[PDB]
Order: sequence, then structure tokens, then C-alpha cells
Amino acid sequence: GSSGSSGEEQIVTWLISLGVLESPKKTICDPEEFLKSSLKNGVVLCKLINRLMPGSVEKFCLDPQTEADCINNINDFLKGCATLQVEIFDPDDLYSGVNFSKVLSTLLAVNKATESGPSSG
Repeated sequence: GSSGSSGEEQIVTWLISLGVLESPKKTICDPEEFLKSSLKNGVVLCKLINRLMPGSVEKFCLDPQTEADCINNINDFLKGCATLQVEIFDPDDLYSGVNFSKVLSTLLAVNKATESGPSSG
């Protein structure tokens, strides 16, 4: 079992390692839901890119109490993703939860682009 790095886990640990997501000591068996729900709000994504690149999000919602706030976050993040030129997704696929296969990927790429390759010089 557990043969092949799907991605969910990679993202769960990736975000945290950076310092945008919480680091729950407990293990998450079903990261698929924990993720979708985590990114749902959108504030988690806005902070992510912000760390990846200096000045990615002008201003996002830290504690969105209403929908209009949650959606605003997601969208923002996208504004920064356009810089990496990686697959994007709709604010409904994540907020509502219709298609996650795209949300997970969109992030997977960004993570690969960020990874520091050439160091010398």
C-alpha cells in the first residue's frame, strides 16, 4: 500500500514546512478532505504564494467570517500563480468542492517551480 507519492501528503507537509499551514502532531489518514477544507477558505493559499514570492498578494482575508471573504482569498492567490504560469482552477471547485484533482495539481506545480535547483554561483 501507500505506493507512489500521490501529492496530497506532499502538499500537507509542504505548506507547513514553509509556515503557512498548521502542524498537527496527529497523522491525517484522509488528507484529501483536510486539504480541500484547508484551502477552502483561501487565506491559506494567499499566505502560501506570499512566502514563495515577495509581494504576491496585496491583501487577503485572514479570518473570513462570510463567503465573500473566503472567495476573495482564493482569487487573490491565483493573481500570484499567473506569475509561475501553472495550471489554475476556479474559486468554486475549491470553495464548494466540485473538482479537487485540479486544486491539488495547481499547487503541486508551484511547489516544483519553487524548489531551488541550481545553487552554484
